[PDB]
Amino acid sequence: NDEREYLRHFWHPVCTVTELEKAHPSSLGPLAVKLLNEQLVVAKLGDEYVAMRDRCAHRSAKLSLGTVSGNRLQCPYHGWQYDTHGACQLVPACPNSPIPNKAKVDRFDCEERYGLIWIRLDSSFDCTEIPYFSAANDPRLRIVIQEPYWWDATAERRWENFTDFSHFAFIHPGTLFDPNNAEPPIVPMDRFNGQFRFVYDTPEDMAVPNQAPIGSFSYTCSMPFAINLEVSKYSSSSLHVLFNVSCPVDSHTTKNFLIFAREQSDDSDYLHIAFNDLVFAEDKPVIESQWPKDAPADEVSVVADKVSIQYRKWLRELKEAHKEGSQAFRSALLDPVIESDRSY
Amino acid sequence: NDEREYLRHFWHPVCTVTELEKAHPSSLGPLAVKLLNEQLVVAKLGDEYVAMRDRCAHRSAKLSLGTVSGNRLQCPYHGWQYDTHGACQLVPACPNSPIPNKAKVDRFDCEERYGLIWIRLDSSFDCTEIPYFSAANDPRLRIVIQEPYWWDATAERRWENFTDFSHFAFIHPGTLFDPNNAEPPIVPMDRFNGQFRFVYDTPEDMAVPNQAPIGSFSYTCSMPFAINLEVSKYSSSSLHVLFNVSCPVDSHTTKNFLIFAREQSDDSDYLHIAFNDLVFAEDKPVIESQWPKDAPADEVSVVADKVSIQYRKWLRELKEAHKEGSQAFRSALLDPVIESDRSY
Amino acid sequence: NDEREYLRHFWHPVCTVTELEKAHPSSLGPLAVKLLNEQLVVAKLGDEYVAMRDRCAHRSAKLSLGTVSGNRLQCPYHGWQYDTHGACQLVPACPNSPIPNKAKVDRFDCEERYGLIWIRLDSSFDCTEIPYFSAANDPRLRIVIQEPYWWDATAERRWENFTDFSHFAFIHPGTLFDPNNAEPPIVPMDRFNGQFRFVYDTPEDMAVPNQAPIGSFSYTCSMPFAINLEVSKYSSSSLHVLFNVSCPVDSHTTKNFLIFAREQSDDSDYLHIAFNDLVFAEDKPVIESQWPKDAPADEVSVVADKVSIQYRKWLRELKEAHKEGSQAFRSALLDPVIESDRSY
Amino acid sequence: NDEREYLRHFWHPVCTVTELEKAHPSSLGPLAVKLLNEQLVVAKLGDEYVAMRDRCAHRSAKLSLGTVSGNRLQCPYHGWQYDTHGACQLVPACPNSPIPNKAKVDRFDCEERYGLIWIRLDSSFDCTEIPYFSAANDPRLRIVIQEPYWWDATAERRWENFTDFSHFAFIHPGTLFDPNNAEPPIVPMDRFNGQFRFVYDTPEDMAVPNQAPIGSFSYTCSMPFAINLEVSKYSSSSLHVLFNVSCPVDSHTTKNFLIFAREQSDDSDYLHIAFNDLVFAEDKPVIESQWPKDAPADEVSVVADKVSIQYRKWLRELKEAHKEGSQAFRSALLDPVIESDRSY
Amino acid sequence: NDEREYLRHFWHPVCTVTELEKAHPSSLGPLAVKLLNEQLVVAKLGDEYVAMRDRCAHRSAKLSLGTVSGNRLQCPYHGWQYDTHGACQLVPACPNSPIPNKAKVDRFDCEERYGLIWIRLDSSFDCTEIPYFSAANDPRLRIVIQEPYWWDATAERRWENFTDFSHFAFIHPGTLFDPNNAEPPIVPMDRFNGQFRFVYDTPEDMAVPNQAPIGSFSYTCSMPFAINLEVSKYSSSSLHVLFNVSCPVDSHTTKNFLIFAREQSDDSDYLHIAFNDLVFAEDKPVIESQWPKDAPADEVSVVADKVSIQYRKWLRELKEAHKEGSQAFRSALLDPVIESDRSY
Ligand SMILES: Cn1c(=O)c2c(ncn2C)n(C)c1=O
Ligand SMILES: Cn1c(=O)c2c(ncn2C)n(C)c1=O
Ligand SMILES: Cn1c(=O)c2c(ncn2C)n(C)c1=O
Ligand SMILES: Cn1c(=O)c2c(ncn2C)n(C)c1=O
Ligand SMILES: Cn1c(=O)c2c(ncn2C)n(C)c1=O
Ligand code: FES
Ligand code: FES
Ligand code: FES
Ligand code: FES
Ligand code: FES
Ligand SMILES: [Co+2]
Ligand SMILES: [Co+2]
Ligand SMILES: [Co+2]
Ligand SMILES: [Co+2]
Ligand SMILES: [Co+2]
Repeated sequence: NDEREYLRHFWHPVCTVTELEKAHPSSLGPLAVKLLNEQLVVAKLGDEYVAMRDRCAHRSAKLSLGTVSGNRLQCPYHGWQYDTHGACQLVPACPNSPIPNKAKVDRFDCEERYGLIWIRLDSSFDCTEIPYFSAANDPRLRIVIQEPYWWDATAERRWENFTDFSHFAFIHPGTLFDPNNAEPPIVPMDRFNGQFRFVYDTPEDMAVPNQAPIGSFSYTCSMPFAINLEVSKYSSSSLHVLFNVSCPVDSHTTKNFLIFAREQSDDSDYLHIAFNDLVFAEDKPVIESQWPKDAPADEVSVVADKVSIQYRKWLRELKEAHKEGSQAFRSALLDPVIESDRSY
Repeated sequence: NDEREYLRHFWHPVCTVTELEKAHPSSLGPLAVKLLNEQLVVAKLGDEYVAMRDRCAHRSAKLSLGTVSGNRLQCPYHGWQYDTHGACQLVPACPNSPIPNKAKVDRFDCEERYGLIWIRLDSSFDCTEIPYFSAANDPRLRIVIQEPYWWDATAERRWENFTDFSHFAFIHPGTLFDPNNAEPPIVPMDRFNGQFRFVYDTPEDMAVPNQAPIGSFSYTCSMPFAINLEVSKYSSSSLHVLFNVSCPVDSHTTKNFLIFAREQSDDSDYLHIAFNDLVFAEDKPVIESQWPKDAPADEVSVVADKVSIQYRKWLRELKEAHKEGSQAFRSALLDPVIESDRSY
Repeated sequence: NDEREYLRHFWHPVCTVTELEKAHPSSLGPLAVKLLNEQLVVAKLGDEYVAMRDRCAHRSAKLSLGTVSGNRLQCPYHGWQYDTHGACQLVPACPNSPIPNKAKVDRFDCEERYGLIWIRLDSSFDCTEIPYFSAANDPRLRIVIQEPYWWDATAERRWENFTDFSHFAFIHPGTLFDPNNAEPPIVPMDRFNGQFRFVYDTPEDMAVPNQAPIGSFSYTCSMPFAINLEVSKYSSSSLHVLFNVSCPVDSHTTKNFLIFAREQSDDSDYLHIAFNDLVFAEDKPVIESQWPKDAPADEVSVVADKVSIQYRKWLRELKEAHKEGSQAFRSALLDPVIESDRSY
Repeated sequence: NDEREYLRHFWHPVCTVTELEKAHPSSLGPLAVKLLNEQLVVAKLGDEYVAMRDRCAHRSAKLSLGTVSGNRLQCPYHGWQYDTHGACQLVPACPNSPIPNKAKVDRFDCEERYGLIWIRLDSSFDCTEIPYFSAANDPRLRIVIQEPYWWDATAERRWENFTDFSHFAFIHPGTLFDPNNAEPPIVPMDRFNGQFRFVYDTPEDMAVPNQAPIGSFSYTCSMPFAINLEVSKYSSSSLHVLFNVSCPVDSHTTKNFLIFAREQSDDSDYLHIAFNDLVFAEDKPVIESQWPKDAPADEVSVVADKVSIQYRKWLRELKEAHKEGSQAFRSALLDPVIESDRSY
Repeated sequence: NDEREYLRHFWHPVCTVTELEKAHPSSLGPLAVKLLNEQLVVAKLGDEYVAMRDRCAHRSAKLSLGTVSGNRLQCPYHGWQYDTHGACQLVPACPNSPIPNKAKVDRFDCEERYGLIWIRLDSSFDCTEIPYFSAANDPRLRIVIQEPYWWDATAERRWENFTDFSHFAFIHPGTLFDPNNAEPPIVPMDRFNGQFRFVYDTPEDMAVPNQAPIGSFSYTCSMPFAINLEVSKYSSSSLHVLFNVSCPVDSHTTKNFLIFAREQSDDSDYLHIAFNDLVFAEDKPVIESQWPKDAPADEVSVVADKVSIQYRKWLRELKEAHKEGSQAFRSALLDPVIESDRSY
């Protein structure tokens, strides 16, 4: 509904590069993806990742059932070929005739970063960037891109689940927190460069596995849905970074991505993947049970919900500012609001 | 919604006690149930059966995914603990802060009777009672509670199917009626104490199994959806009672309950259970086929439809009286209307 | 619904005679079918195929769960018996009482032809006929009725797929066309007696199987959805006829019928059936991908789309004429419009 | 085991012609079949149906995964081509070299008759013929070949089930016999030309469907597993022929064939197919329950079992005679033994 | 069993390191594997990969259902702890008593190499080594370990399929060879250091995909089941290495491993993985059809089968030498037999 239009102005991940390469035996795509209820197709056309509407201009077949040919995407039905700008450049049935002026499909800003493919549906405000991942190009850290995981929950509810200090004791007792560490601190939160920044020192000496990323937590949250969590672990005295971002596929579904990086990397990737998967399996049934899918005004917050409250407040401001136009939105997103004592 | 609001004032069964005990290994619940399209949770807190909306006040997680701890139902997400009145009495994240006054969920009338759990969503008219089961506390009779059975049919259509004299010869020829006995009598019907009361002396000497409850039929039907049928059986000269009641789960679904009692009880419970299941299997495809799900005004009645006609008329009066308020509803439900020669 | 009302005036196939005879052990039906989102029942009563709304006038049970009893269709619930005109002639519960005037269900035109059962929902314009199959009662030809095939695509899109000259090279390269023969001719198209008639000499010497019906193509397309394609095959110098017609089951679905006839018939029926199934398997994914299901005004045509363009034009004229009434519709359907040199 | 060797000398059906044509899109086969635990392949090579062992001489691949090429069967692995005599005639890898003398596979006598494909594994005694079907080439009769049906029972037990007069009342009460007609007559049985011949006049006026083939029964049973039953029906005064034969696939499995012919043929084939399928569904669970699969010496016969007793006696004689050689076997099979008063 | 005993003297791969790390959340195992019908367990104890019989000495529980605890493998039933030598070092029920001398399980050679785990069941001849992979520690090459693929075919038949020059034209026509290139050369074969070495210049200019490893083929085949194929590709003038090895799981099954390395590595791993999977899908049905599973003496060879013929000859020599003992086996395996012009 109208509520969601403002989200079209952000970059969202739609697939891993691995998913694109696996989709078709050519390794070039095409791959069908869905973002904010739009049916799109991604393909590697020459040196560029390209996103188009997954709908041929001729007779509305899905281009995602087609083939990459040179630097073009060829429709399966009558072979029309589309260039990187979504323009048809070949109509095989009519090689001599002029190509109709309207023989084109919409294309969208599309970039690879961190091993994911990102799409921005509306670029007209031109003030948003791909989220920040702190571990990129840090040679001290081994990076693992997990396979995406799908939840029957919204990106807003997923974000709040990831940053929620209060649930660890109840949803993750064997795994992330002691069940008796249920009272979290109230942390200062800064807005800077379109990111929420805040720091949380979790309890020490908790009976949790050594591969649990538990320690001093530094969050950099690129609004609206990306979370970069840098952990200085207590047990190993080493850096562990979690980068989690949700693709808002439609009104009730998320395709979620986790990339994690670690300084101590002589151990098995699957030690960590299995642990992450366990954490997600603990969250999933409870988060999918939340109803209605979008948080209504009747939910009852407590002081420990500060992160959730401030998140909802900023999202509300972004939605209102989007209605006022590009300049208002840019200010709402990028104006600093500092409440900690840190330098910037 | 509007057409069904009056049904919120009655007691409806939502599960058997056995279902509640089996739902969770604690034997205390919780169990998710649905009544009139409302999502509810049932649990046993101490000596009390409780029913609440299945939605935590904090972040809307389902309490039915939580845990009973003595006299509390604990939400699975952040561990809020609700007492028997639906009030949160512990917020683990803020154990010293005052609990918000809004931290409460709607609590509904919930009572065990006859081995079923009954819920009344609205008690404001204070004039409805749990349906009458004649065999309760008759020490002459052995009582068996069947597992519930789900039909893709409404409670009104199920009620009419149960009391329909004309269909026996076509739906139950091997089983309840001779295929020749298609013409039923037109019987007097009395309203008394919120019940329809009527008697039907079925045909004798029909080629049906001895466990068929066929004989003199005395109906006591607690409006809107319960039927107590006392059979003085021809074949065994002994009493057999069928108590059938439909939970209106939503606009197209019923969860149905059968409790039956018998005076001759030296035989197997499963002789009777299998017979009841055969009868229901004969009804099910035809009743599920009726469309639209609610009887529309264009259905064509004949004189043999008296029970159906009178039932529809009383339901319409109750709907209309509910709009006029508590006193009008009490009169529509509880005023006597006597057609027969009996006194009550 | 509103856009589709004009389609109710045509004869559409709903099942094969084989399907009707297999539906029930009596071989007389009843069989439930769906046409233009209407739920219907088909049965053979005496010598007549009948079609009625699949909904008893009494309590709305499905007559398709009932039984043919001589010259009657009997409802399963209370045994009301309907004659070939849809009128109830027996109410078993009240066999002496007058039958209500309202005890009737809607009866529709229903006729067997070519081994299919055809239904016309609206006969008020009295100007449509069952489509033309040229091989009927041609003793030189062996006729095979294939089993129906269901597609998640509309009847309009299926028709255009069948008559589309341009896609053969991309969808059927191994099978019907050389992949290099992508440029089709622009052929004259005649409207005559409610049929599109046109001829297409396909390319010779293509590397296609001997059982591929490739040759001189003569189309007689009974509007709106039936195609009679007479092929004078290059490879065998013999006649092969394809008759394809789509049942518009609802807004997203077709039940499609293929009947084929051949002059050289000493070979296996299954050589041809397997080839037809291969062609259909090649088309199915691409046609089911077209979205939205109904072609929007934004589709971009090229000159090679003449058949599709002219088809859409005639359908629009018929939809417009239907709003103006019976004589306007008759004119739009049956007036001749001749482009070619041929004489009719 | 050794018990079964004698069965290799008879013709057995292995598939319908329809199954062969459907197996491969060429309609020529190949089709894998199994007979007396031998893995065979059938193909149409030119004008001939050919059966070979399903095992290439080169590297033991299954020829049934190959292709018919001209009048040869081509192995899928390295393309060796086998002629109608099982001889390899092309080794693609070594076109100039002589083909090895041992490059051949066993072939077996293979013929089409009545729309089935028949194989005789051992032709060395040269005294057996394909079973007799009385309706072949009788233009008064419409013939229907049913799809094969598979049972977990032996061909001997299937034969005895088909000719058993005593079970109709218990396995087929609604369907073939009145439940009170349980006492059958003791009929004379003749051996003539390798066939058991006997006649049985079933009870009249039984409450069975009109499509039930009930009447005067004349059996011609080509030993060991084929039954030709000619029924002069009581209800319709018309001829109905049932031809049933079992393929002994292995020690515990049969692939069974039914062909039926009828003089009154204006009705639906599927009336009869559905009835036959119902009969088979009534027999199947009981016959599959018989254990051990081969009848042991401890079974207890009664006088009503005459047909079964005489069948087992003749099979025993054939098994013993096979051990004594070709002349003894020919006499055991073809010597007449007459006990009725009929002409031959 | 008897025929296969000699295979116990070689190193066979049983799982990838990835499979071991994924088996249990600890990433240390245990993992159940099967080799030559032996049930084994693999675990990482400290720095060592260990393999034991998967059967506790106490009450025969599977150790693969247990847990790694530091330098011990702990049985799930009564917690006996086994050291890297298969000796029990803790009996929790009797922690003071002497541990029985019989409280030990069989321990087998187990080593990681190339990302696979290798087991040698019998080390008594002390003359076999883990197979040679030429790309190991070649920094010019990117290495990809595929997931294992399981075939219902033996290791011998899989080896012959991989090195078979003749089948490419029939099994892989679109994919590896022109269908016309059916005649292979007869190449010299050298035995050196327990390897078969031979070179094959495949045909140039074939219509095969660019990612097809087609070019100059140099085989180094570590007996009995590992093949190292170095391809100097015609199409890219670059090195591509295929390392394929079969685990003989039991008498009918192989778990197969492919590792591939490539010099031009800027392209997608999944271009190559998809192509390898296509090749394997083309081979699988034909190789699984070969019967009996072990090649019998009756198979008929042609001159083009030189590689297969020489392979079977060497395997027979090794089986014969094994019966004569350690020094005979060492000689048969490691003595050089040079046919070519090359120098080693
Ligand atoms: C929210 N969240 C996670 O989701 C998570 C985690 N470690 C692993 N995961 C997967 N930590 C520490 C965490 O806070
Ligand atoms: C409606 N109804 C039943 O549903 C029924 C029954 N006996 C068993 N059942 C289950 N009888 C007598 C009956 O009238
Ligand atoms: C559209 N179409 C078909 O669908 C078809 C065909 N031959 C078989 N089929 C099934 N031909 C020639 C054809 O043009
Ligand atoms: C054994 N048998 C049948 O199996 C059968 C049948 N009619 C149909 N079937 C199928 N009859 C009359 C019969 O005797
Ligand atoms: C046997 N074989 C293969 O199995 C193969 C291959 N390339 C990929 N695969 C998988 N080549 C060239 C090959 O000869
Ligand atoms: S629908 Fe894409 S080319 Fe025609
Ligand atoms: S949602 Fe229930 S405690 Fe938070
Ligand atoms: S619903 Fe059809 S007879 Fe009653
Ligand atoms: S296995 Fe048949 S040709 Fe080689
Ligand atoms: S069976 Fe292993 S410790 Fe007992
Ligand atoms: Co969580
Ligand atoms: Co009923
Ligand atoms: Co097509
Ligand atoms: Co039988
Ligand atoms: Co191969």
